[PDB]
Amino acid sequence: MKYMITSKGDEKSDLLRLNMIAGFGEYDMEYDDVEPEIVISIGGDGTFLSAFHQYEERLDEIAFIGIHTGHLGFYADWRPAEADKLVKLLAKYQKVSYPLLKTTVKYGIGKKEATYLALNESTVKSSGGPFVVDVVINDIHFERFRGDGLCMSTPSGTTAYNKSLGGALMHPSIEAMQLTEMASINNRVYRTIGSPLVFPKHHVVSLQPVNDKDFQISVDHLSILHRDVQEIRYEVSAKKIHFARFRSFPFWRRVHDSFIED
Amino acid sequence: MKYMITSKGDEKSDLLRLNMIAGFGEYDMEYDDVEPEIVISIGGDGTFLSAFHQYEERLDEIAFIGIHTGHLGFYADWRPAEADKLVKLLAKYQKVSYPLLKTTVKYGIGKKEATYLALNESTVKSSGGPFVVDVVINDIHFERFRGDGLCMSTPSGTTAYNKSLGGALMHPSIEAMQLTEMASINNRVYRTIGSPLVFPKHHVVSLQPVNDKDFQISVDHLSILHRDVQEIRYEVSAKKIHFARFRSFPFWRRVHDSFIED
Amino acid sequence: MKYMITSKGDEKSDLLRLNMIAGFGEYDMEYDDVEPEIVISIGGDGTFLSAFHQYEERLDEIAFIGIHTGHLGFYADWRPAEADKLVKLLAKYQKVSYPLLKTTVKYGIGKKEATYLALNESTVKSSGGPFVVDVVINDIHFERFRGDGLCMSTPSGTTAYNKSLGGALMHPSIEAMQLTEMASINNRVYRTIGSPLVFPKHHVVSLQPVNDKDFQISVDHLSILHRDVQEIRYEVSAKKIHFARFRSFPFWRRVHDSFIED
Amino acid sequence: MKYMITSKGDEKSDLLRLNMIAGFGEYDMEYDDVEPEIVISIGGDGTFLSAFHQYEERLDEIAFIGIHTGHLGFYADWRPAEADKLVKLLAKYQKVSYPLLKTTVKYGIGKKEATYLALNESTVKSSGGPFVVDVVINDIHFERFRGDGLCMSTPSGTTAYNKSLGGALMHPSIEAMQLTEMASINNRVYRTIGSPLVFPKHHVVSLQPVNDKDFQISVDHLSILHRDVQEIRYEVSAKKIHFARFRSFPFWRRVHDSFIED
Ligand SMILES: Nc1ncnc2c1nc(C#CCO)n2[C@H]1CCCCO1
Ligand SMILES: Nc1ncnc2c1nc(C#CCO)n2[C@H]1CCCCO1
Ligand SMILES: Nc1ncnc2c1nc(C#CCO)n2[C@H]1CCCCO1
Ligand SMILES: Nc1ncnc2c1nc(C#CCO)n2[C@H]1CCCCO1
Repeated sequence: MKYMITSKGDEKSDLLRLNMIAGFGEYDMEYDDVEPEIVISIGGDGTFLSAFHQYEERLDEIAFIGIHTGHLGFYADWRPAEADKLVKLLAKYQKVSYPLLKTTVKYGIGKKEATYLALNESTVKSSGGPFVVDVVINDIHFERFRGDGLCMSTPSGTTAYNKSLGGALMHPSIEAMQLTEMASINNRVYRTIGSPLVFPKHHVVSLQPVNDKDFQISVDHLSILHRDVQEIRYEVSAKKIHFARFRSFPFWRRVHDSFIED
Repeated sequence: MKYMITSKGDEKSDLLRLNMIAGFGEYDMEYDDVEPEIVISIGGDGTFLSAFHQYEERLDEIAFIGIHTGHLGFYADWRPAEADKLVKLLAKYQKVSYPLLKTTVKYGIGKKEATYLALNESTVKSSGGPFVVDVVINDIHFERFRGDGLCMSTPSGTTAYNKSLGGALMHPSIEAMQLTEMASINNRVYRTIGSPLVFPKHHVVSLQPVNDKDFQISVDHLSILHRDVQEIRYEVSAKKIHFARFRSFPFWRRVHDSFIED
Repeated sequence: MKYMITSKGDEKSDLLRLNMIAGFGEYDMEYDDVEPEIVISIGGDGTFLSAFHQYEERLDEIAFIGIHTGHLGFYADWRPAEADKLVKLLAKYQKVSYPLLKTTVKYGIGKKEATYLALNESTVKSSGGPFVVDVVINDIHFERFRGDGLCMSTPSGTTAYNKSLGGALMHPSIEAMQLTEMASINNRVYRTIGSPLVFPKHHVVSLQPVNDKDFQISVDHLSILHRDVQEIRYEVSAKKIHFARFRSFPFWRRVHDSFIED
Repeated sequence: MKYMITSKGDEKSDLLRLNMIAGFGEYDMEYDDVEPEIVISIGGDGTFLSAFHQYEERLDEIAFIGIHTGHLGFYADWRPAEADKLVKLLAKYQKVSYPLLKTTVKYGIGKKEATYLALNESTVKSSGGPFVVDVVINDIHFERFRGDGLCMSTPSGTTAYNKSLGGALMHPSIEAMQLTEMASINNRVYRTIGSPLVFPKHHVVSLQPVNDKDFQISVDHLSILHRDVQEIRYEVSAKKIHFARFRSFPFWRRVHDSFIED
């Protein structure tokens, strides 16, 4: 099959990449970083995130694998010592799919609606001023949020920034998204739900500005300043990310290993 | 159809019940509190909870309706003023189904395994002593919990005790259950996940005692002392509760009305 | 000086106690467990807690020391290896004082007001039914609390149950007490402050029942069922606990060692 | 006495200011906005904050008063209807003092150490990149913090941004400061205390960069980008803010009115 390998860029990951390429040379495998079918990431979850967004227009044609040259990652969950055994089995596997989050940003006249895909989460903050947005759920006005910002998370993203904000961890088999608050203002006049909210497929969460229309929007690692925003729309994506599965590594064990002990 | 009406017992709910019965007398409706097909609760969510557990062996044969004579309930979500219009449409509807939580309690020799169905949540605390349990997820040892106790919640139960413990609110269309912690002990030697955990259908969460085998187990309102416990097992029930739907009252609007404003 | 040693009761702590007694025999030290001036605890914070309440009517005449035969305790903060060097310096020190919490329980006719001293915290829960109390601060009605219960903590108790409820850690030099909530119910009709509250010396926090007058009150380890309660009053005690200081072991380092790493 | 009045700038506050000035003209009072002894703020807590920082080099010579033309403020806690009765009593009072927070920012060669005074809080975030700092308490290395940032709060600031981050509310008579975390990263390799920390007078909390030396530092409303930072130091200020007291308005009642009900 066609394949490519991305590297964190340090010495450990570059040599590992060069050794796997050499191992792949002993099989019917063609290196192609334009239309690969197997994408291998060597580094951390950040390296895997970059590999995902690098190829996010061929997600239905690609199965990802992550190798962690540092600590255990949630996406890079195979040790460097398994690389050789990984080359062999990649050459001759099952696939598991995780849900993704779609963000739609609409603007006033002059700019076209832009859409982004997130594997971890999409957050909105203000640009300088105070963050105030009306939160609309399936066209129902739910609340007026005042605070630092909001975070909408994928299931596999619940162990990342979502977790730091008090969000719940969701098994990635659940097709959903989770909205969490960042330092809500709650008094007698300002009211938010406080609790995290978990939304099923086909529920649209819409943030609508009340005064300032400039927001700092971050999709996974990338953070962009958007100007003259009319609406931010969240929903579970119809696209899914595909992982090549070469052994049983249960999500709850991955959670245990990363947070309890290993 | 066969029907019955349960009342909170106060004057307001008894008269409302008597008026609806009289209204039902003007239609082909037979009062039967043994094998009803329509079960109407008049009071609060507590009254509705009692009506649910009263008939939990015929859940596939019953459609529930709740009338709130006090504030808006999450299950009793129709005002007393709609009773007459409710009698008419009940006489001539759609059904919506919410998931339920199954709790299995196993003991040592002398007592048989007992199973309970919860509409809101099932909690475990200690009986006097300290609460320490090993949390096992699909036979994987996840953590050793020390604290006040644990709460496993249904989706519709997430707005109840789950919410008070920092849990997330889940739309009831998501077939899942949510485990929350009660005052976890976390230091350098004792470690819990801290975050709430959301489990899909067919994941089994198992609590296993480490020293004391006596626990206070509460299913919805009812709290029982169980002795010589060997295991407590949580999973999404295969049974579902059925609601008669006579108008659109979205869950997220029900959340807004109960917590933000009405 | 007069002295006594209490032991956890296991083999390790009993031998350690017997060796220190033998070491004390080589100095002008008289064992007296009725009117000691130096009270040594060997075990954990639980053993130290028992030693405190055992002698809480002579707190101004006693300097405490704790030896931890298990992990580092916040009160038993000297390793067993320092016992011999501890015997020598005890024989020939400075004193540091931590604030205490006073709880007053008032009843109806038939029972006299009872007062308790806490080194860690004093908590109130319901007895079976729901917990609802009016919280009164210096005779000002502050809130009506509904939930599992409330916890009032000393400064040195902030690392114990207070910490598990989201409370803040306070340096023990601050003469104060901290009230934390246990699973507050907050909706459109029920409102609590949510945040922990820190009170200075001479502020009186008063819990007043609204329906049930039976509460389970726990002072440190001891939990008592009180019946026909008219008021529960919290305030910083005028009494202080005295520790014999034989080296610099800063509180913030004790916190670091117990929760970050050692 | 010498006095001045600052206004929110809207129509309601400007007329109120003009009426009080006219009322002051009927007494021996000289308007002076250079060396006033009584500083009156008309607007919200933001207007009062600006009045504080406008005159923060004569805090020992000034007694502040706040009038809230909108909702009740924690510093602007007198209604516009009391303005006339306020002019009379200002003309003929007691003073109460709240503690302040001092922030010291040190840089590399080229820039001198800068110090700031906060009435509410001082926060540190990163500038673009990830926020990682070593937290040092009285020269003791306490933790390495990774997250969004940290917030150090005054006692009267505990009801503001501190409260939104889970901090405790402290009565302003307690001379202390409170450090809270902003979205801490906690796994098996990264550890923070999680709990808020309350520090007494003379404890120095020092943030030390580990990689990036550029931080966005906010003192009350003002947020500055500081470059090439070597250290950020927090401590309770020796200066105090003085309020003119014309009636009993207890802090806990002010908390009740702003968050529970009024
Ligand atoms: N999916 C995830 N689940 C849990 N943790 C995650 C996840 N992704 C990332 C990331 C990243 C780079 O942008 N991280 C952590 C890794 C350690 C540094 C902080 O971020
Ligand atoms: N499903 C629920 N979602 C949100 N809130 C709920 C739910 N059920 C109950 C209940 C009950 C009686 O046991 N409650 C609240 C009602 C107010 C008194 C506290 O409990
Ligand atoms: N002052 C304290 N600061 C932090 N932790 C504390 C404190 N006291 C105690 C206790 C006790 C026995 O009742 N503990 C912990 C020790 C581990 C078991 C749980 O309780
Ligand atoms: N000391 C304070 N205690 C509680 N709340 C506070 C405090 N100061 C401020 C402010 C400000 C302007 O920068 N606020 C609130 C007012 C409503 C808008 C959000 O900030």
